[PDB]
Amino acid sequence: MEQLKCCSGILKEMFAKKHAAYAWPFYKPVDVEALGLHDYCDIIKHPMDMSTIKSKLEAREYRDAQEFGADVRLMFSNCYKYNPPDHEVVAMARKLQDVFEMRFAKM
Ligand SMILES: CCS(=O)(=O)Nc1ccc(Oc2ccccc2)c(-c2[nH]c(C)c3c(=O)[nH]ncc23)c1
Repeated sequence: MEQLKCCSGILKEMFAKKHAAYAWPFYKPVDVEALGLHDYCDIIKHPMDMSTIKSKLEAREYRDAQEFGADVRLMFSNCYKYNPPDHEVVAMARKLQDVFEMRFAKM
């Protein structure tokens, strides 16, 4: 679909240098072992990150833009669920979500 090409463009924007200061904690799966977040899998049933989303899009795992969008929002929701609301990573997720929501609304 044309909307799946729009999804590739959303990912290029989210990975761009302009947003790297707040997007970088979302680039790859949360490394629970390196970060000592041994309670993460008890709270987060479905972990999600930008590289996994990119691989799924490349592998045609999304039928349309809504399925793609649901994984991007799952990534943010995981961050909002796991961390206290005042956490630095939550502010970063909000900034990255602003980039996504603005671009997603254009299609
Ligand atoms: C590329 C993924 S990484 O795992 O390789 N690098 C990495 C490194 C540090 C990190 O922590 C922070 C904490 C404060 C500010 C910035 C990042 C995180 C991280 N990322 C998410 C989504 C987190 C979360 O929700 N809670 N705590 C930590 C989370 C991921």
